[PDB]
Amino acid sequence: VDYNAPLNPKSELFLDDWHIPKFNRFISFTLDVLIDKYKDIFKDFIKLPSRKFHPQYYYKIQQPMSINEIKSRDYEYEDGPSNFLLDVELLTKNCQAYNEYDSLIVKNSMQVVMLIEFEVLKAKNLKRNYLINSEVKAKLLHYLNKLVDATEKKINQALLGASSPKNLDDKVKLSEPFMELVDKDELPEYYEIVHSPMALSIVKQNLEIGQYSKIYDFIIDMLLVFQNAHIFNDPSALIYKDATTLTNYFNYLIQKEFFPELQDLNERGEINLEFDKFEFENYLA
Repeated sequence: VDYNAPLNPKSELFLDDWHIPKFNRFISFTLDVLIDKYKDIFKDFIKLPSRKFHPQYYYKIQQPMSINEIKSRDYEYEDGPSNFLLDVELLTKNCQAYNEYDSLIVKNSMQVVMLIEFEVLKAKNLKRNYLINSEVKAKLLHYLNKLVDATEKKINQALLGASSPKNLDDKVKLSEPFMELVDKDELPEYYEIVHSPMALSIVKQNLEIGQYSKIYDFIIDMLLVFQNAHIFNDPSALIYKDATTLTNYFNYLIQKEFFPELQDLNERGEINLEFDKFEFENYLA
């Protein structure tokens, strides 16, 4: 287990210099909410495994970790955000080091980390977590369609420019297997493992009808679609690779095209950017 290596070294959670005010209060508040919401997923990660019954665990694992331990720690200092995230990621790193990779407990450990990091992502971005009004919805829809229509050639052109590989397919939509959920009767194990299923057709319908209140509500469901493929499938699987590619392309669209377009339009007085701040700082109390 490499503690210092982020699971995703290019995530904005690691690249951006962010801090949340009263971060300790944020952390315990947020973790408690998740524990209550996802009781079955989280229950195995609240306490460290007993020393008395787990000798080989404490042989194998250099930095034992639990949600209780994280809740007990201080993160209100410069490197706090990164240390918190790395402490959280130990929850799955240690589990993967100790148990069989395919195990339910390992898949659960990954979803614990994913759900925690989704809450951090929302909180880190209060400054730009605008209300989805008519204008914002229209723009999000275009970017969603751009992602859905993306081919290997287009994505690589966007991400790598002149450094893109040369052969690349410009026909097949990488989105295809993410559009619809698998039939529950054909693959019941999917629903036993993946606890919050999501598919791109569903996210699009949600956006079209106004089910997402704020930008990051939409963003998280999009990330959930791709991350669930990383949970269910082996890293060696082609779909796992495509999930990575689509995650990176989506993040590129949001950061490099979508948010800059909102800023340009706002500066030119062509868009209203507003907030619903309900519970933005609920953790402060």
